[PDB]
Amino acid sequence: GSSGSSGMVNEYKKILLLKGFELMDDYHFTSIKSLLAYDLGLTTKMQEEYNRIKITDLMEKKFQGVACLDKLIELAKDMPSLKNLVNNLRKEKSKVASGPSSG
Repeated sequence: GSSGSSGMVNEYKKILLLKGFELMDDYHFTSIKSLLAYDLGLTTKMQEEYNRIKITDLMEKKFQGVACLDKLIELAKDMPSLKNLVNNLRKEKSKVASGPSSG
């Protein structure tokens, strides 16, 4: 064999989908998709054609590193409805950093 176990597939991307678009309502799904359309180059047609996972893959490809998370939070900052996405995303980024909590 070559390896016993591996799971290095951009952990930041996982949180971006699981805790980013998966918990996004239409109220923001249309806003984030519109604002991001200017960057990724999406449109009114692609916005409906593309899927949640599709936009996520584009966010990571266009923004590598923690930037993919900050970008999503920066756009969903002033959103009382997206209090969990911002808290989870921000908290998730901190967990990755060196700092064993609970003790």
